[PDB]
Amino acid sequence: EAARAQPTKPTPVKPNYALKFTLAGHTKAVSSVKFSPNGEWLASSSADKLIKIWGAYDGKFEKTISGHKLGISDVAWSSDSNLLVSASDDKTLKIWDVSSGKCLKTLKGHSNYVFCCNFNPQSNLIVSGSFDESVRIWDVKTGKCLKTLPAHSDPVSAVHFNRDGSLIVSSSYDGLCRIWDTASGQCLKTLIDDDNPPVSFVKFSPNGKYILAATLDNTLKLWDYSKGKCLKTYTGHKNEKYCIFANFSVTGGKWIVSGSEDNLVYIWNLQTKEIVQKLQGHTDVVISTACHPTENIIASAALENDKTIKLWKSDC
Ligand SMILES: [Cl-]
Repeated sequence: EAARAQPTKPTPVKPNYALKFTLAGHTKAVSSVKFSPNGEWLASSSADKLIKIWGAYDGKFEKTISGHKLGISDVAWSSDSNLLVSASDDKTLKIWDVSSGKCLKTLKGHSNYVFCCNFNPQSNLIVSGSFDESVRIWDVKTGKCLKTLPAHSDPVSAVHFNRDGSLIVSSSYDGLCRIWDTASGQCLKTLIDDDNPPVSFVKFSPNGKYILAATLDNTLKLWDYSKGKCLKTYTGHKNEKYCIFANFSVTGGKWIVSGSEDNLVYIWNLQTKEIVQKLQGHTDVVISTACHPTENIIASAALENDKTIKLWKSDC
């Protein structure tokens, strides 16, 4: 209670994530969970055609958002935490007012399931990837498609803007990770290696220098996209069948976090590539993980035999 009255070789750090809450309510597989940028909320999407909003710190159910006619594969937040965008099998994205639950815009243009979506940092744009093999860039304000990029020759598994919105990275079962100029629509670089497995996920690092890429040979890799080379490889998990989300955990220790088809959340040391924790609790494939913006909190979500989201917290 008073600072003066309190008493004062490096050893590797490991996190100590422990289960705090299980969030149930979806009636089919959960597909994606994302924390709001302001840290207050978690949004989840599901095969049940619903989005649900939950308290990030207490896991308290807040609301259900509905309107899509078929199941939903992804959801993402605007930078101000006020909007969501969702990507559905109904071939549309919808933009939602989080406070009201209302659909503000339906984004029509894709000719097959919409698989992945994200706002840019400005949040004037949304990027989407589809089974129709295209990446589309949309105007948030008008709902109009601004550009259709003939990006891939198979479904687009992920799309992500870099920290200033100047680049988009896309991935596909076609084996490619492609980097696009947001303004011009031109492909600036294609990351390719000899092994060339299907690419199931991609995301820029927070500092924008690296790209984390998941491939369906049970591997995650960290690319330096400027240098066009692989810096790090993370293995030990199972990933041959699904587009599982992975993350840079930056609030405490510097980790890579992923789901896995063995029903665990995996956490690796980014530099050493050693697995530092495996989180056991889910009863089906962990399709999605997300890391809280400011606290050492992970959200995880699982497929049809589980249908729950779990919140885990660590001291580091
Ligand atoms: Cl380290």
